[PDB]
Amino acid sequence: EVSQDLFNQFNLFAQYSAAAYCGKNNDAPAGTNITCTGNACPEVEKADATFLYSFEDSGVGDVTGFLALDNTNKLIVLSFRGSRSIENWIGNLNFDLKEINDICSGCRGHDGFTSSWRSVADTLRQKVEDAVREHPDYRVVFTGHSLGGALATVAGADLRGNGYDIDVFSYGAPRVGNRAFAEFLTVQTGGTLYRITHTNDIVPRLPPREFGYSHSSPEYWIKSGTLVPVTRNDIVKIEGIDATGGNNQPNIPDIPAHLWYFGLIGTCL
Amino acid sequence: EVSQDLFNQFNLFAQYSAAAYCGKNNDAPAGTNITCTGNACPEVEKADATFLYSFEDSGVGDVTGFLALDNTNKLIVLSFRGSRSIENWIGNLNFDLKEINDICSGCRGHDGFTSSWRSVADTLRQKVEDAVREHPDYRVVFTGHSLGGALATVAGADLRGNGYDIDVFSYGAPRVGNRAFAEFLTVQTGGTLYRITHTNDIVPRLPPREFGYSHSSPEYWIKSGTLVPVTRNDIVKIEGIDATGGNNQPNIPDIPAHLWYFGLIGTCL
Ligand SMILES: O=C(O)CCCCCCCCCCCCCCCO
Ligand SMILES: O=C(O)CCCCCCCCCCCCCCCO
Repeated sequence: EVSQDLFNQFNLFAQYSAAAYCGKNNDAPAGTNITCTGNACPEVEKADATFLYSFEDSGVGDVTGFLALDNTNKLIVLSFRGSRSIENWIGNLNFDLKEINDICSGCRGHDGFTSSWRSVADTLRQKVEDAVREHPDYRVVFTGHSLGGALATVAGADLRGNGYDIDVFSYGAPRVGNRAFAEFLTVQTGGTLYRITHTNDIVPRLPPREFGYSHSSPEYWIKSGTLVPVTRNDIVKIEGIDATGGNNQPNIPDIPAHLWYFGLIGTCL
Repeated sequence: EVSQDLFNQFNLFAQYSAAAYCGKNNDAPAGTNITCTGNACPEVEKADATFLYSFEDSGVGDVTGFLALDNTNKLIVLSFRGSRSIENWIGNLNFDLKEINDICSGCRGHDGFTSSWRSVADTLRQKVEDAVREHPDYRVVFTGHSLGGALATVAGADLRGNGYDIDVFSYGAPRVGNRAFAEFLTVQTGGTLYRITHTNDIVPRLPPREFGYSHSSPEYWIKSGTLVPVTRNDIVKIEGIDATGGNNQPNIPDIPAHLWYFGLIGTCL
């Protein structure tokens, strides 16, 4: 249902996303090999990849993640890490929008994600800029799981059209803002967004449509169960703003589903 | 390296042992279906399987677990929970031995595992007897992960030779006593102990040999990595008390490895 290649790409960014949680970063000097505990990120481990800059609890958002250089794959990787405790993060998730004309006109994004990104937008733009300067040939990728996937998405929309493509690969991300904004993300050039989801994962169903939120298209939806390995025939491309039939179906959502994207993610053995 | 039938049984009781941590409520009334959060136990869900008795913080050692009827697979299963926090359990772990001539001539066993079991033995022996009566054709199986594996193993050594075979399936169990006990467990009749280990899991390496502890023979050792699905080709039987070159190797040991036996175990998504 997707190609081998694009699968491998989904697999690799799910691990950079998992490494945001299970990596040895911070108290990590720049230039360090990236490794994870608990077999969280073996594809990232097999590559020649190293931190370019680590951040922890940065800004009003208390944002955490890392910029990586991968010379094996010729990436620059911005990987945001979701919440340290997802269930609490879901419980306290506030649904307020706020205006974001900076990125698109008439676009409203989750005030909270957009606020948190804003607060670190300058620093991280610079670092990504440095890294694009040093390696002009490298693909720039932003990625993340859960609240991480949200950040990568907001950051990515914010920083496109500035000379380099930015590809975004998000895993179980929540909705990030209103319909205008969903439309922006569906068509905005200068990068592709790959919005990945799994079975009845709860996180992509928040905030709810009823509070003003809409989902960009397309959606890449993993059919295979929680703790079950994913094959190419287990991922289905679902076209259409707010399409139903992928993750957005009328059943009871699930938190374990959220923690299984190709492998264990958002928690560390 | 092991038969398919045998690989099916390991997988199954690895799920019953995981159910001891993830199966929904220990206030579950007698006779209710067995289910788990997070896809921890789908081979158990798929069977007609029900609780016979549920215990929690029972006796002086706070033992937790259940007895179960599996009308599909024709089993009575006593499954013991390991520790709710393994990492502390490891570090708080005392190495004192105690005489156990009650079960075994010249046998010394771990003091807490041994007292814990003694202290709930009479109750649970009852409960199992009642079941053998009712389903005389059913295989009795005791099982357990981590501390729970050690409990199943002590219970198994202690309640054999009373008419009905006890098979025992232990997953990441530490050492349970001295050389003598090790030999008893290797040759005792009235059932088979199946002592499963995974890669470089630390729990089967504790207490140390240098503390007077020995492991029964054989061992079944899963060589596939953490988070890797297991096939019957990934398990190796190692013969000989204290054999090395299965889990008992001099390399650096690991905790994530202890939480992956056929699938997630010892922790609940
Ligand atoms: O609506 C909002 O603004 C967000 C509400 C949810 C708050 C719940 C707290 C969750 C606790 C976990 C803290 C880890 C966050 C790390 C962020 C890394 O980018
Ligand atoms: O040497 C000993 O006596 C054992 C030492 C380890 C003590 C750590 C306490 C365990 C805390 C978590 C509670 C789970 C125990 C439940 C046992 C179920 O069979």
